[PDB]
Amino acid sequence: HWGYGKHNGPEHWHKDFPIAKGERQSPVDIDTHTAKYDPSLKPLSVSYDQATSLRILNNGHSFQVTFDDSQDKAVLKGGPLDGTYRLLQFHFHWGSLDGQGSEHTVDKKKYAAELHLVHWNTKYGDVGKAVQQPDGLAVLGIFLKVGSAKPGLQKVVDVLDSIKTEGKSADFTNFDPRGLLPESLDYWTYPGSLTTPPLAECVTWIVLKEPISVSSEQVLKFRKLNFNGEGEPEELMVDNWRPAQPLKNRQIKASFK
Ligand SMILES: CC1=CC(=O)NS(=O)(=O)O1
Ligand SMILES: CC1=CC(=O)NS(=O)(=O)O1
Ligand SMILES: CC1=CC(=O)NS(=O)(=O)O1
Ligand SMILES: [Zn+2]
Repeated sequence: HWGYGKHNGPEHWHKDFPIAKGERQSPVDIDTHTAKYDPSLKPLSVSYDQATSLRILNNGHSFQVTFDDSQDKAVLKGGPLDGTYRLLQFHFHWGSLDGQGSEHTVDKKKYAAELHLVHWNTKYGDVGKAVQQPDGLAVLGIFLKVGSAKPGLQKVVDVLDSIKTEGKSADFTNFDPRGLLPESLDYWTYPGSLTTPPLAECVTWIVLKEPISVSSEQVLKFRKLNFNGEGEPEELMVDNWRPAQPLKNRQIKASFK
């Protein structure tokens, strides 16, 4: 089974998931000087006021907070998107040290972590159908740097001890994902893929230019999670990021000059 170790990590994924070597794989390096400002790009519409969080879960590769997506409650629209995308879950990728952990990079710079808010296109009815479509998903990616604490992240960090190992979940109701957003919604966008198996090429990527700052104590608690299940040899959940993939025949567009 795939993971992030020496013998099952990203360099191995193509054997079970040959699309790993495909034409629109993610993440990528964002070369800021080559990204083209596109004046036709609309502002992002992030409508999270009625979000209903449900559970927080250690899924063996990250931890995720899952939302009620049976209704248009927390939706992404505008920007490069046509139609309405429902928020299903968010999760993070992070490093063993602050100098790595993000999946996307900016002029080769790695951030300490990266937040992914995963949304699916309501015209396909459910996320399983959406992942089979080139415009099925929209992922809002947000970089994390280490500095001041993010108060809106603390409720997440404080419950992680209850989902330390693979397969553990806990109630995580009444969490407001608006507390994870930076001030600016300036973004880069490009067509890409899921960054874990099945690596489906179904994602419109929307990567925010402005990172959020989190404290060293907050990211240190990420790094205490376990890849392993309870009772198994403890392998810290760190460096659960896929490296940048070839851009190939794609252009990254910027919403901002
Ligand atoms: C480092 C590592 C990565 C992973 O994903 N699973 S594992 O528990 O085998 O060890
Ligand atoms: C993931 C996790 C985070 C924490 O804060 N304490 S713990 O080491 O029990 O497990
Ligand atoms: C489901 C999914 C898997 C992952 O790890 N990152 S992502 O933003 O591509 O969305
Ligand atoms: Zn992700």
